[PDB]
Amino acid sequence: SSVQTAATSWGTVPSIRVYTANNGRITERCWDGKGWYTGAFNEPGDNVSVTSWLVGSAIHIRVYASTGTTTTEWCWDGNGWTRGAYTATN
Amino acid sequence: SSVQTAATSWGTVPSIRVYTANNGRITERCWDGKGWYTGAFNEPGDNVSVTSWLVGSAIHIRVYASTGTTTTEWCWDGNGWTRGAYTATN
Amino acid sequence: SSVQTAATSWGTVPSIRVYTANNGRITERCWDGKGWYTGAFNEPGDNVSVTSWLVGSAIHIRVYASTGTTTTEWCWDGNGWTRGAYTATN
Ligand SMILES: CO[C@@H]1O[C@@H](C)[C@@H](O)[C@@H](O)[C@@H]1O
Ligand SMILES: CO[C@@H]1O[C@@H](C)[C@@H](O)[C@@H](O)[C@@H]1O
Ligand SMILES: CO[C@@H]1O[C@@H](C)[C@@H](O)[C@@H](O)[C@@H]1O
Ligand SMILES: CO[C@@H]1O[C@@H](C)[C@@H](O)[C@@H](O)[C@@H]1O
Ligand SMILES: CO[C@@H]1O[C@@H](C)[C@@H](O)[C@@H](O)[C@@H]1O
Ligand SMILES: CO[C@@H]1O[C@@H](C)[C@@H](O)[C@@H](O)[C@@H]1O
Repeated sequence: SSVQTAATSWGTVPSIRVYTANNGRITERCWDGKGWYTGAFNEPGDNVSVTSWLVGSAIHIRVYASTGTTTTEWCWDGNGWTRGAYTATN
Repeated sequence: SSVQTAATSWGTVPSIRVYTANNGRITERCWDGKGWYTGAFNEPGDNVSVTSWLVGSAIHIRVYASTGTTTTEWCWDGNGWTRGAYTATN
Repeated sequence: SSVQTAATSWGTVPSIRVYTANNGRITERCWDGKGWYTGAFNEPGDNVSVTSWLVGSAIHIRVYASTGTTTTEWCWDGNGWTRGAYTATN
């Protein structure tokens, strides 16, 4: 019985983000080339996946957090985390 | 407890695909910048992972669906989901 | 019971790596345009995630292997797999 992780990265430094689901909550550890630190992402979830893409130099991250049959999308677009439009019928 | 997801994205629109393993089957939700919709992917599996790459504007997706110790690779190369050559001796 | 996988890919051949957690071990299957073959990676873990990035033509891979509350990072930077600096307090 283990924590569950999801990871994404970008650029050539690189930056890395690792999300960990643990006892119903998801937190984030970050690397920007100069040591690991705790990130701002903090949301409910028993399961996590992540994807990200660059528009020029700007990173955009989408985290999919699931509890039961409900998946919530969280969005990073250079400012804060916001709730995304994702829905599903589970 | 919960469904298990995998996500991939491409381009700068972006396009996003989210695969959800729910009670033994994997389904797909799709974003191409204009609203979420249900994709054609539907395959059995308790666990899912995904990767994708672009060739110019053409997306290629590989979904790894697992039940027990058998992982089946499903391929999108523009022309419907086809069974891939992946094997593993788990 | 059912194994858990994580997948990454790079280039446009492409190269693909699929990591499978089974019976407390994470193993690796590899594709680079010929056949699937078993990779060198083999480490303890009940859960796995992965990310990778190119610097020029050189691939760098990070595998996050979790057992219980402990996530260990394994790093490929062209010459072998080495333990990474990642830490967390789960
Ligand atoms: C500067 O903010 C850091 O990087 C962003 C890309 C996000 O991962 C955020 O949660 C983190 O704290
Ligand atoms: C612009 O809309 C935001 O970004 C898209 C890429 C999707 O993640 C969508 O659900 C989200 O609300
Ligand atoms: C175009 O429609 C959507 O995009 C393809 C790339 C696949 O994800 C397919 O299953 C889905 O229906
Ligand atoms: C051409 O072969 C197809 O694409 C490769 C990139 C692999 O995913 C392989 O297993 C699949 O059958
Ligand atoms: C050349 O070595 C192969 O490719 C590397 C990028 C790693 O995936 C390694 O485990 C594998 O055996
Ligand atoms: C040089 O540092 C290595 O690469 C970084 C991108 C991180 O994965 C770090 O934990 C690892 O030790």
